[PDB]
Amino acid sequence: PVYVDFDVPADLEDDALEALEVARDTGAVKKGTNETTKSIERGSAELVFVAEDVQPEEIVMHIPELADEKGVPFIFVEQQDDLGHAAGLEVGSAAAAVTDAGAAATVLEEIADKVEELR
RNA sequence: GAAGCCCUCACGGGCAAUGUGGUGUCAGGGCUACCUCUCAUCAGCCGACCGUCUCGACGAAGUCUCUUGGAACAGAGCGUG
Ligand SMILES: [Mg+2]
Repeated sequence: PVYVDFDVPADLEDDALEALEVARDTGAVKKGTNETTKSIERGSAELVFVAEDVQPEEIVMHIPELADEKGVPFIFVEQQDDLGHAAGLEVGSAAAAVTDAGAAATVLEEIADKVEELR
């Protein structure tokens, strides 16, 4: 909400999550805000996911701007538990980072484009 | 970075990426490359002596003489541990 500056259409979110699932199987993904943060910092991040139902918002507030000054692309997900499930967790997750896609580097790269365009 | 914890005989359930658990805590630590090594620390097993306080068992040698007296545990005499 305070860290969310644009709205992601339901359909776009689906493609993104789908991509994430194939990312855990084919490529590599980091689950958890701390682990995600280090990707953006270490630059190993290609696409980071951030839930919008996070409370306290503090836990994620930094993701956006941090990602911006690191060139890393990021997309918003409405449900915290969907991102967790999509990441392959039995629990939810406030943030995830696709650290080098897998059999999705295409669809992924394009999701990043759609978002950049979503302003 | 799920390698973790709680309940339950089990099955099963619950917690946990908003981080369980590993590492680590100024002889600073981590990371990378090395040297040597462990006897530090931490976790868990076992598990007292002595002392002190109280309680209890066992535990030596006269119940002799005369006098006074209601009564000798007194006086005088003899004897014992
Ligand atoms: Mg520890």
